[PDB]
Amino acid sequence: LDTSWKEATLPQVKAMLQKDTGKVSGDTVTYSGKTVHVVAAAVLPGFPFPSFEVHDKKNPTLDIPAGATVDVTFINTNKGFGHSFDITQKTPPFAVMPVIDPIVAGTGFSPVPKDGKFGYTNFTWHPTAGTYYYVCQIPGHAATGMFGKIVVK
Ligand SMILES: [Cu+]
Repeated sequence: LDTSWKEATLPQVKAMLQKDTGKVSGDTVTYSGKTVHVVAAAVLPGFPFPSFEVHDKKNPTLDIPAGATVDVTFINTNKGFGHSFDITQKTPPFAVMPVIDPIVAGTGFSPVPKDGKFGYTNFTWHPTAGTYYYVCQIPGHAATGMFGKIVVK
């Protein structure tokens, strides 16, 4: 799993959030092109706890074109918790301690926000067609809704 983290101040976080290359429609974000950029964040201020936000939507379904290189940036903006962003083919409902192995691509637990900064990381993914789920591994978070669906077709 990806366990390399960097630190960003709030203006940087806001700059990164804007680089998500998807197009929104309802609660679905559709990507296109050879290399797509997904920028996900754990609980942006004002959004429900616990949840992921992508392109300013709460836990949206991501539609990725088969064959595309997926560059994912995950930022933890939630004070007090070190959420994770992990892709699995296991489906909901998720248990308190969810069984999601094998994890196809993902992040380890992120550092908690500190000293006016937020931890973030980048990882690459080359999916095969089919449906996946992005989830947080902190006990009880996926069970309470911190997960979204990904359709690679
Ligand atoms: Cu979480």
